Amino acid sequence: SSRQPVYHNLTIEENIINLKQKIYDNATKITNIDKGLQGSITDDQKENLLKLKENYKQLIDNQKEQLKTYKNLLN
Repeated sequence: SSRQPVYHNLTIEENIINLKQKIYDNATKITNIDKGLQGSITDDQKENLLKLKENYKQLIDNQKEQLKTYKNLLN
């Protein structure tokens, strides 16, 4: 009534795919910020597009960390 490896793995796998979709979307977010950086923008604008870009890279950074831990867990 405790050891259920298949169950355990479907739960982890779902966590992994969802994590990968987040990384993909965050990566998308960054490529669009780049585009946004090429346009006609002030300096407050350029300033914040760069802060966001930094937040998304850090976000992606953790998620790849988690991804590692999740893959450890499997089984």
